[PDB]
Amino acid sequence: PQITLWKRPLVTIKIGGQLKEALLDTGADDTVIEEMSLPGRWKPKMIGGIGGFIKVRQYDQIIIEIAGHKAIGTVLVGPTPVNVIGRNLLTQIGATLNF
Amino acid sequence: PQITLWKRPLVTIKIGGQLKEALLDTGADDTVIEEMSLPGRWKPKMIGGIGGFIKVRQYDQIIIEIAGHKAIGTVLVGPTPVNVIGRNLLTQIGATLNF
Ligand SMILES: CC(C)(C)NC(=O)[C@@H]1C[C@@H]2CCCC[C@@H]2CN1C[C@@H](O)[C@H](Cc1ccccc1)NC(=O)[C@H](CC(N)=O)NC(=O)c1ccc2ccccc2n1
Repeated sequence: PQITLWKRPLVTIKIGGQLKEALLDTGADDTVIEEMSLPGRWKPKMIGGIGGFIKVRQYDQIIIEIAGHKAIGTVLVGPTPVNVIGRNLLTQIGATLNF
Repeated sequence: PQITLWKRPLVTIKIGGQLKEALLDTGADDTVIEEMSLPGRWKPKMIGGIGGFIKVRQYDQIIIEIAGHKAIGTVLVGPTPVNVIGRNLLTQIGATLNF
């Protein structure tokens, strides 16, 4: 598909057995998902952007379906107002920016 | 061009007659540039990112060249750690996300 950028590029994702809306975010190094009770071990991390840093839980090898495309990788869980799909997973679904 | 996402999608921009590096960011509503002297009238604004809200200077109708493509639009100047080109300008240069 082609997604224009007039509106936020939000898509449906499946993670941990749940459907969520998430932002396809070329400016994010990492994938950051709103607080949710994922099972398994995790590592503390701090991630930054405009306004400073937040504390998140780093989960490895998490399966996520993004707009119908399967991916597996690192997902950071913490208090974000928007679920962010970053480049670690955008590459797995073969996403490009075109102009 | 077609830009893949294994690396940050950094391009050269020209703003205020000056060359800078900036990130093409589909997740950003707005464009935020690091502190600089910029010709024009501005007004104070706040904007929020992953780590909270910051104060910025809002400059309207600023000419900016992005990877050789022209845009004229709003630029927010403030203590952003990375120059970010958001959807307000990505739409002007015809950028889309594809997968
Ligand atoms: C630019 C602005 C208009 C303020 N918009 C946003 O910031 C929106 C805010 C939304 C709601 C909060 C949750 C994030 C989303 C997406 N973001 C866009 C979004 O694309 C944002 C843009 C950005 C890039 C780099 C540095 C600063 C800001 N990316 C990020 O916040 C990601 C998050 C992460 N993966 O760790 N940050 C980075 O990838 C990143 C890269 C290099 C850096 C160097 C030093 C310090 C921090 C750095 N952070």
